Amino acid sequence: PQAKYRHDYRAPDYQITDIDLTFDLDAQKTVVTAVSQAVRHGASDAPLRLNGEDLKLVSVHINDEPWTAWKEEEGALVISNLPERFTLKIINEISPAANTALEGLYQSGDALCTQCEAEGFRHITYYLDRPDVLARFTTKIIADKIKYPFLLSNGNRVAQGELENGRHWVQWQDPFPKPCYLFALVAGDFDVLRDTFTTRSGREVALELYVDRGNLDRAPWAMTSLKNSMKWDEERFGLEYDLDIYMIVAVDFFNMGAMENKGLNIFNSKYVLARTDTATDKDYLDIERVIGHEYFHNWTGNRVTCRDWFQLSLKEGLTVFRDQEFSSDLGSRAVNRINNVRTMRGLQFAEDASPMAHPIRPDMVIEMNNFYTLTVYEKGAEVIRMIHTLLGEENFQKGMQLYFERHDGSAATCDDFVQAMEDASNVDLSHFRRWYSQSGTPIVTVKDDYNPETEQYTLTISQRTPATPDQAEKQPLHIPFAIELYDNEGKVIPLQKGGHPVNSVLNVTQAEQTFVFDNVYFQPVPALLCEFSAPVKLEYKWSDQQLTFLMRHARNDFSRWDAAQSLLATYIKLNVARHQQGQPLSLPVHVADAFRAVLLDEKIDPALAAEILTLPSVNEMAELFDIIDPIAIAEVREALTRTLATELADELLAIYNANYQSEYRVEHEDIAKRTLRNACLRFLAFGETHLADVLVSKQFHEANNMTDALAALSAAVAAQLPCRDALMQEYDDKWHQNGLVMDKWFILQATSPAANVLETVRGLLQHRSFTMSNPNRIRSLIGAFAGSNPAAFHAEDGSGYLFLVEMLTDLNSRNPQVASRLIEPLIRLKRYDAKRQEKMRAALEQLKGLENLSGDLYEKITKALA
Ligand code: NA
Ligand code: NA
Ligand SMILES: [Zn+2]
Repeated sequence: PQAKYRHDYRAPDYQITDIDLTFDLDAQKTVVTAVSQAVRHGASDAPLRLNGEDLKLVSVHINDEPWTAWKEEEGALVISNLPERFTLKIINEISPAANTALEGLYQSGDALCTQCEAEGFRHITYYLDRPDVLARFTTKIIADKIKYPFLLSNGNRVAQGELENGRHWVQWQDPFPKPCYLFALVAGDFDVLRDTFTTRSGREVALELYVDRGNLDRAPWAMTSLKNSMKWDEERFGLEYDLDIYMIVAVDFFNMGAMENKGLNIFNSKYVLARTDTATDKDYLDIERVIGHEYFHNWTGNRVTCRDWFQLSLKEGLTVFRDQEFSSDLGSRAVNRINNVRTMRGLQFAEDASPMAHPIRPDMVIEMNNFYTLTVYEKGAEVIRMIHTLLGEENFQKGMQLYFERHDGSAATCDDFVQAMEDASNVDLSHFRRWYSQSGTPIVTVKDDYNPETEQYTLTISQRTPATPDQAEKQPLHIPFAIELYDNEGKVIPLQKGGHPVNSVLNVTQAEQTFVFDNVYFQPVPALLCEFSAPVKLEYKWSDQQLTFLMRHARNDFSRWDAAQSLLATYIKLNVARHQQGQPLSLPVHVADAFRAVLLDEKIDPALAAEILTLPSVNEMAELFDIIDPIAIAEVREALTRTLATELADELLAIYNANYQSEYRVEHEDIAKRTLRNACLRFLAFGETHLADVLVSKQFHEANNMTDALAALSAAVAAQLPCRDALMQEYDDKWHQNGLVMDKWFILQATSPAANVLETVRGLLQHRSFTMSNPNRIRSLIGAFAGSNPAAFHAEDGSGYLFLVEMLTDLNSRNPQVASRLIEPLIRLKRYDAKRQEKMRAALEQLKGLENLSGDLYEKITKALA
């Protein structure tokens, strides 16, 4: 297929202002009637080009006159000789049961539901499928009453009828103009959890949460989380819901996580259903994060939408930012920041070095569903967070207000948003805008000098962005670079220049610059890039002692964690080198002492201690190398864990027992203690083998909740403990009837350190709880194997690569979106050694030759092979 370019955006030749949809629903054959009110803005000789994919066109009318001046082309219906204003009427057929891709109107179990973002509405009827076309929708739905007792669409339900032959109908009307991507429709049978929420200004909102029959007992957390989201948006952003009714439907077959369709969010049931015996703390916090995210989209995405898809980050970065602020307000800000920074450096940096690298605002897109990315979302959010960092909360809030005042009811661009922040705040963001147009990870180098004569500290900070596959020309960014200076007793030294205060966020705007601070009364240990103030790799020659100093004294929790990460990074590299030469782990005692100090600091938040005692993941430490040796990294993570487990066995078991809790609560203090406790258990599982088998076996049989059961089952697999197969068998036997719970188990299989893991994963393709048609099962088994087991995926014999090729050969035909998610590990080939490159390259070449190669794979495969 063929690329679209951001610089080619033009306002459309036509607008639609109102559309009236009728659906005569049936899974085999749905008939859609679509009456649209349209207007020509372009030249009269310019036809109306309607997108449509896999539609059967039954008829076309223009002001009620059967139209003869039209034709069908590659994925469009083109209509000529139109007046300036007219009513378009289209009747077409689609087939939901055939729709395995889950784009458009498909079937999720017995239910019918939709997914329209980015360009799925065109799989439902011929339309102007692009988000700068906003219209008022009215949606009539007709269906078999026994099979589809609930019939849902956006807005308010405004009519209702029965018919002969056991069929009934409902009609919905949504007063707010929207682009078609936000359209949704659900038909099916559900248990419904109903509650209400009263807004800050008194508006009462009905809340309805639709789940499969039987699951009303895993719903209340999601409902609570929705309410918390609604309250928080009021408190922090001053934003209230704008309709009478908030529906959420939880379906099992879903490609995204969840989707912000106006007043009728549709969710992967993974990000709704929770019970203490089925869901972990991390699940609960995820459901919270995702429910909030779709809710915050009501303003940042719906009330103001995107002019074109290249502007995706206008809504995703800002809505991710909003979900992060919500989680951090209600829980631990530091733990939140830490985890978000682990994601940026672990996963996102890799993408920004890959064939798939793009700016948060892409300039070129072949298939748009390939741009729902770590970059657009997470880096997007970091870019928003830099704006916040430059402006401060009061000014950032004024920008939000101006953004809405200007663009409420319309579609906007990244630049529009950046301008609202500029105009409202008076901070100049012209240079800052470069963050939107430039790909890749900047590298910020820092050199320092202390001068005891003058009591001056000098930072020489310089920056470069290396070239990326997608751009050859790079330039300096506007980098907000936050610092704190610590004196010898751990107290902050004030930042001054010429005896006037100086702001602790430094504007690093040039390729190289020098900052000088006065009255530095003692040689400082610096905290640099404080709270990851910009998404950059930092290069500074730390001594280990500076790093341990920060772990004990730094005032910002995040810096303590981050210093520990920098400390470990040196020894991860050292030990990967040692591994390559057949040597055992080397690890100085002072390093171990530093981590002992954290464990027995009784004034440190247990959640912080827990993150500090969580080792970088294999992906996070792969970022430290040019060539990745994934076997070495895995083997090194294992060894480093054993070593600490031996070195700190007594403290670890003490803290493990100290944070035992008889009550289970989903409350931030309790989650912290359970997180620390289970981090301690993870180490002990890599220690004395009998004690391990006992603790891990006992915890598994004696929880209480899924957080503690999985933490133990998971150590049993990681450390290959004697009790493992039995625990894995209990779990299967209990939980097999339940996919969302089985997903955890598949992930564990797929990420097993054991020897024949691939052979196992293959066989699990036949497991009772696995199915190739459910994106969740695919992501847990196959996706976890390829993405999170790089020691087995990258076996020297190329067997992991061919396994993926098999799976992709299937999924390219079945579900291109899921397939594109799965291919990502294979297009990282240039970070591996030559032998691995050749084989990976070979596998991409095999997939490049598939009949009916999907656009989604195509785009990634050609970039990887270029
Ligand atoms: Na319009
Ligand atoms: Na907080
Ligand atoms: Zn979003």
